[PDB]
Amino acid sequence: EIETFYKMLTQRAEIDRAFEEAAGSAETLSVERLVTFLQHQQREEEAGPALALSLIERYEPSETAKAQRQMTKDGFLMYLLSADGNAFSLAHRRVYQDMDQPLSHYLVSSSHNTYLLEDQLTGPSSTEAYIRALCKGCRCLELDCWDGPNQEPIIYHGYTFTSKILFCDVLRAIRDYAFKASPYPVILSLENHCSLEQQRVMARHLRAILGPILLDQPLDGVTTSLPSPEQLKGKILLKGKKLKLVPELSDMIIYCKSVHFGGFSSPGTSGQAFYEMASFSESRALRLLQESGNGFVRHNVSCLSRIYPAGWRTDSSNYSPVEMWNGGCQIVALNFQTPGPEMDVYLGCFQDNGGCGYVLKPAFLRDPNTTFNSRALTQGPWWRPERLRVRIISGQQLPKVNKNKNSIVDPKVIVEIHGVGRDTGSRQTAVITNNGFNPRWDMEFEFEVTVPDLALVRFMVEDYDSSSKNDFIGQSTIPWNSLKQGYRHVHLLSKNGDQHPSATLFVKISIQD
Ligand SMILES: [Ca+2]
Ligand SMILES: [Ca+2]
Ligand SMILES: [Ca+2]
Repeated sequence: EIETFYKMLTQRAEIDRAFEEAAGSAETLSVERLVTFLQHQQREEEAGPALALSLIERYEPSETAKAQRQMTKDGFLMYLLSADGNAFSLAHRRVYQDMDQPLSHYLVSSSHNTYLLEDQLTGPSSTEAYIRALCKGCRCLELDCWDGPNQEPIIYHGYTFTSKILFCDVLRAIRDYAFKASPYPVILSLENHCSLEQQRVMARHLRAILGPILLDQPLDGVTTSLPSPEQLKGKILLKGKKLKLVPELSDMIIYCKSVHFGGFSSPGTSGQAFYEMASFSESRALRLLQESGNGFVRHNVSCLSRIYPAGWRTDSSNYSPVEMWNGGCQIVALNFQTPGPEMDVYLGCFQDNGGCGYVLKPAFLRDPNTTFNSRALTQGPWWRPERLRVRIISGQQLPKVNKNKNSIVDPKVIVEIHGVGRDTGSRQTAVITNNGFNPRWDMEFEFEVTVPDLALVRFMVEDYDSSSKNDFIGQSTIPWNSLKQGYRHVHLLSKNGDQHPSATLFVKISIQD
């Protein structure tokens, strides 16, 4: 019993099968067989005895097998549950991209009205809000500055009842957390409503608090393009109106001059200067993407564009970033405080490249001459259809949706494709009843993705409810090129982006041309 139970409760057939196929008759996996697994099934490209041997040295529990360069089923499972068995590429979980191109070539993690913790009309404001966003890797923050008592400028949502905080307090928080998550540059969007005196106080604080982190002069040689994330490493740069406005502030604006959208052009004309940044509401951006997709795209090659949520989103709800990234828009600001598929996709995108907050755009979106238009797809380097097969095998220890300690989840899995319009899809598995510990679906979906370079694959788990709305149990979003193949475990995150230590999905992912 105690053994026959212990094992059964802790037993995974799909794992057994997988080890069997890989190992066959043998009770162990020899390095040669592991390597075959790594290549045949996991499609590792660095697949070779070196990889295999590191896997064993890293994950093999048995001293005998370890020393004798073999992998036991136990070590097989350990590997599969590790960062190396993660569906989200371990290699991409460290900065690995070209960090030397101009800012306009990267998608940049950006926050909207960063100071807010809740809604846009009466909820609270707090430095905490800035701390959290920064800890989530956010690079672009927003400060809405108004005159406050005692000549101390405050921050809050103009014309609302949102609670207030101090501009100075905000600056210290930023100073303290700016680089905790990434070494790359932080951009502070100043929406100045301050009188002239308080503006001067602002400038004083900036200088005093930020000190040398503050970038108050052009980089030497930075002349025809924005500098690179590398060039601005460890800096904080200001975005705002540049000469109503005191010079103290105005002169601190270097590469991010707030500007009204002129139009897209081509030459050293209207389509703003590289050091000029235009903003667009969700609505306006969509329209422009709808009508001048390629113009916008091309514009974004050398220019930074900021998008922000529509005014009706007083609940701090978010729009989908993907639709904007597809246009090359880099500073796509979202309400970082609001849980949802939108932020899920957002942080999934930015977990890439070591979560540094700057993700290099695909080449075709860095080509000032592309004829790309996600909206009107034609032949080009971006067209590269892939057949993605995803098998949702089983789930392990799905978190209790917090809904009575005597109820058991009735989980189902939704798999979605996010990317250019034609590629978007969603599929769902059946519901397993009263099983969150080890539900088994063994269901497979297949998707055709034409522009993988702009896609993300999202796994969502829900607690099915007949009588009501299904509770969100966990989720994981993986950018196409970070999606690992073979047998892998998807590590589920909560609504707030937190890691769920033991909540996983075991899947098999195949990508083919
Ligand atoms: Ca704002
Ligand atoms: Ca139930
Ligand atoms: Ca239910």
